[PDB]
Amino acid sequence: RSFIAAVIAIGGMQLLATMDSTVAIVALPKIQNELSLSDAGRSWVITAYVLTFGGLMLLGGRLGDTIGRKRTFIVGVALFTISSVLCAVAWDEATLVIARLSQGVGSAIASPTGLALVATTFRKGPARNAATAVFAAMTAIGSVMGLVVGGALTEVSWRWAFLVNVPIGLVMIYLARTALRETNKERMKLDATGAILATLACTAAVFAFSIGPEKGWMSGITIGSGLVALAAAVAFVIVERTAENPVVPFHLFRDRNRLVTFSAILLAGGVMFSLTVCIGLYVQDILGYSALRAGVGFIPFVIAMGIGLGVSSQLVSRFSPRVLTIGGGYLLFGAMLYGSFFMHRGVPYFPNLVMPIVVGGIGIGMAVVPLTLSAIAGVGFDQIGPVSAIALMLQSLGGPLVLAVIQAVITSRTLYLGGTTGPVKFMNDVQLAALDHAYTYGLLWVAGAAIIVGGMALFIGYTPQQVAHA
Amino acid sequence: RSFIAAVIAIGGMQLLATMDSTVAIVALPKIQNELSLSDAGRSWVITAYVLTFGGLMLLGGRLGDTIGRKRTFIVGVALFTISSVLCAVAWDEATLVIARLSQGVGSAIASPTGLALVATTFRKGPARNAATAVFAAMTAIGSVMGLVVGGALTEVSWRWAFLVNVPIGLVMIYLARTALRETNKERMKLDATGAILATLACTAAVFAFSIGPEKGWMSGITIGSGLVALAAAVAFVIVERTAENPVVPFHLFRDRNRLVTFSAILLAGGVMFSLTVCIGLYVQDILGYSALRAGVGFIPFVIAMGIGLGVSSQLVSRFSPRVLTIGGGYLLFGAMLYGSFFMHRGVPYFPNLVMPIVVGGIGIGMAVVPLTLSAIAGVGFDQIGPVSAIALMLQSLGGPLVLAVIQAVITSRTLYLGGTTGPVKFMNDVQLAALDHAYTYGLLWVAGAAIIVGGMALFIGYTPQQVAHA
Ligand SMILES: CCCCCCCCCCCCCCCCCC(=O)OC[C@H](COP(=O)(O)OC[C@H](O)CO)OC(=O)CCCCCCCCCCCCCCC
Ligand SMILES: CCCCCCCCCCCCCCCCCC(=O)OC[C@H](COP(=O)(O)OC[C@H](O)CO)OC(=O)CCCCCCCCCCCCCCC
Ligand SMILES: CC(C)CCC[C@@H](C)[C@H]1CC[C@H]2[C@@H]3CC=C4C[C@@H](OC(=O)CCC(=O)O)CC[C@]4(C)[C@H]3CC[C@]12C
Ligand SMILES: CC(C)CCC[C@@H](C)[C@H]1CC[C@H]2[C@@H]3CC=C4C[C@@H](OC(=O)CCC(=O)O)CC[C@]4(C)[C@H]3CC[C@]12C
Repeated sequence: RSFIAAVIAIGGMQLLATMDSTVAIVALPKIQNELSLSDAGRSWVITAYVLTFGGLMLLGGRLGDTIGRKRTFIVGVALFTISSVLCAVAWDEATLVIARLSQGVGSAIASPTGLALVATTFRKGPARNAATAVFAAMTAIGSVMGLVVGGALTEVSWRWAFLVNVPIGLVMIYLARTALRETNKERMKLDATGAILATLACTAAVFAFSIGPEKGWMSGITIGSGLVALAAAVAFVIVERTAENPVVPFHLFRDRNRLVTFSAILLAGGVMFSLTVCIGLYVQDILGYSALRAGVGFIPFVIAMGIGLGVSSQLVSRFSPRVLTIGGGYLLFGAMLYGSFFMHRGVPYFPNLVMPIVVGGIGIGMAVVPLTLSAIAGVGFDQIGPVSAIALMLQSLGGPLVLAVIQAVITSRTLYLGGTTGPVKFMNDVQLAALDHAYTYGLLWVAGAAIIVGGMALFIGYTPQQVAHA
Repeated sequence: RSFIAAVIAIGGMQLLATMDSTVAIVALPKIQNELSLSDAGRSWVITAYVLTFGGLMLLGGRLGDTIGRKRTFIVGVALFTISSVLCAVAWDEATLVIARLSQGVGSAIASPTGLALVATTFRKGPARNAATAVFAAMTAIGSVMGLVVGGALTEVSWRWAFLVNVPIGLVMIYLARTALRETNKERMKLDATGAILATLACTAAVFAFSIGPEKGWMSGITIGSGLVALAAAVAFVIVERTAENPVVPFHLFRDRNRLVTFSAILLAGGVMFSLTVCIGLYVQDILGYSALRAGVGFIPFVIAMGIGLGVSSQLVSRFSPRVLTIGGGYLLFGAMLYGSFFMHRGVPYFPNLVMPIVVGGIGIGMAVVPLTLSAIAGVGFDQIGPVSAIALMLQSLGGPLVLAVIQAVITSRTLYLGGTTGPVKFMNDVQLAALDHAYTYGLLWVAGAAIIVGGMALFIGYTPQQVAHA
């Protein structure tokens, strides 16, 4: 009961953060009809959460060293929970944007602390391997459950969708309070100048990329804000040389296999993210499943995901992370090839759509556990904070970049086969077929990106003694 | 009875040529101890067969049009059978070289004609699908049976190994005489200037490539002969513009998928050849099975490959050659990866060495049949000759090129890990472990080359209606 309560509590913010984003996307069309925030306001509710979430993420890495990881985890979750109630009673667009900003601040604090608590709470060995599986397990549970909740009670009101976080957030605070322990160690003074410039450098960049498409890539505020991001980054690196308790220990990233590992998670996160966004759109638009049915149809992915995670936790103590990552992805690679050839519109569910999802889930489950363990290997307690924060930022940063490339490819080929850009409800059924074939073509591009992750994963070179088996 | 006799006869030259090369390699050390031909003559017996086999191969493609494909097939096999007898009674090195030169001429005349007999003898449909499987099936039978025969009857005398072809060559000539019919079509005038220049260019290129390492890549005769190869190649292309019944119809290779299909077989042949050469050396050297035991241990490969060929012949009428080539090699890609991680010295036979061979054999069998049917698709009867000759030449040319790259990578990592260049019998057992891991490393490079074949195979685009299903 004690070990079970601890692993569930540590992975709580992965459940909440992934579930909230999926619900917010689902309920966007109605928030127009009620608030009338217009097409401009459509993207501010999304970008507001991402503006502070990425900006303050590297500040939240070092906030557990100077104050405490258990306190930091609880405070971040509590602020996230409170902000969800305020977002559910937003009067107009203005109230909603402040609400989404505060959720990003709370998530920026608790997300890095959750992955740091995995390394510092469970000693290397079977304990850390079981905890790693649960931490990655609940990220998929929240994603699928966000569809089901986002598709089930959407029909009544979008305000009840943001209140579902409140019961869940309260349970994670209670579990973390009575299951986690405060470490009795002296605090480290926070790096003021290093922490400030990192927030300014990151926040300005996120703002510039988000507003760029709205005003154009050469509007003047797009590259004008990029100038501030560049100037802040240059000043951050210079002061970082003579920094005490540094925010980003550049020296810890050398020519060894830490860069290879951290290069994989950035590009792997892009493949995982773009595969999730494209598949959801295809099932909703082409196959006409709807939000509720799509969420219930992805339940087998979670069960398949769990089987891969559970098997990998046992095998990680006998096989190096190199073979397990390759072995798991080989199953995933076959699943995407099958879908790229035999996934037209109107196919049945059980034979065609279930098996590739089940096979792909086991492959992903096998590869995530070795990669997470090697990302937190050979670090310690005085540098686990920033290293865990860097891991989550690269995973999230690689999402939008790879997906941006993929979506451009899908759009281009839809016009090539003969099609239109715009809402799917006004297509001629000859223009809908072109969109279908475009999505499967873009799945080959995702396969090419996955292959590059594999060759870069051949250079890891960690033994099962270092990542696990201690 | 008439059908089985016809398919066996057409593939007879594939069994003989593949069997002869394997037997010739096995018996080279003993030919040294008897004839005392020195190391220089050791390689001349091999190059003599290839010098005329590759030099005259393109000539034989158009020889069946002006003489007849049945008469051309009997003449080539007959000359091959006679020369094997002359090779078995060679008293000095001169007699052996002229004997090996004659065998290449016989193989050059019959090898292109055998593949052209597949397209002309059997109508497009299930009959041609079954004939193609048998044609590919007994190319593999000769290789494994060459090990068994060469490794068995070479503790008595190496001369007897060359007489084993005589019974087989006689049987194929009888079957071809009583099972094939001579087409009644008017003969075509041979392209005199085009044929002589094509022969001179191909022989000179082989000569310079073979003699280069002996005399050095800049000896004076190496690049001296390469000068003649370039001059003959240029003149061949110019005169082919105004050539009637061209030896190489360049216009038949446009931007369509004929180039993609013919580029796949070039590099696919290289992957197959280097995979066969390296696996044989590893089994004999690292594992120490010997030639006889190695041949008996590769019997499951032929059985496994027969299943792949038999299954693929049925499926080729419903699925395009694109998916079958990708589907078959996906099994082969996994087999190479498993052998690249769990294949050290001292492992048993049935658990570790049998299964990857069986899985790889089925994958190879699945992809061979679709590639062969698309290489002889949509040509006719007045150009099937030269097109079949080009298909075999690219397959044979790709072997040495890819294997040269692989063997260079093997040698470099042997020295890097700590190793010695020389015979394997003078090794320290610490120098022998380095050679073990060099071979396992090179298997990753063969898998990387296979991936390139796959992406290049995604551009084929043939439908099952064209290659088969008639
Ligand atoms: C990385 C290491 C970490 C180290 C660094 C430390 C970080 C630790 C974190 C670990 C957690 C990672 C994995 C978590 C998984 C999350 C994804 C998820 O659980 O979500 C499921 C998704 C639903 O997405 P949603 O719909 O909710 O959101 C989209 C909106 O709807 C649209 O805006 O779908 C799926 O089940 C994906 C199935 C993939 C299987 C293989 C593909 C087979 C091909 C079939 C043909 C398809 C047609 C072609 C189409 C092209
Ligand atoms: C292409 C389309 C055509 C269109 C154009 C028209 C042309 C039509 C032709 C069709 C015929 C093609 C295929 C025929 C197959 C021939 C090969 C064969 O039948 O021969 C078997 C070979 C024995 O070779 P030999 O010994 O005789 O000769 C070597 C000397 O001994 C050395 O000098 O072995 C094998 O069974 C290969 C097994 C591969 C399985 C996959 C790999 C698994 C990895 C396991 C770990 C291994 C250790 C690592 C090691 C690195
Ligand atoms: C459907 C028919 C016409 C088959 C033709 C397929 C080609 C049009 C596609 C198939 C796979 C594609 C490749 C798949 C993956 C990549 C990886 C891609 O690399 C990245 O994904 C980097 C993106 C990033 O890192 O941000 C560059 C293009 C390339 C080679 C693509 C080039 C074009 C290819 C060969
Ligand atoms: C202990 C460390 C050094 C091992 C890490 C593995 C890498 C050193 C190897 C693994 C496979 C290799 C790749 C395997 C295959 C190829 C194909 C090769 O493509 C070919 O053109 C070869 C075949 C041909 O010549 O036709 C180019 C290099 C590359 C990408 C190799 C580059 C180096 C890689 C990634």
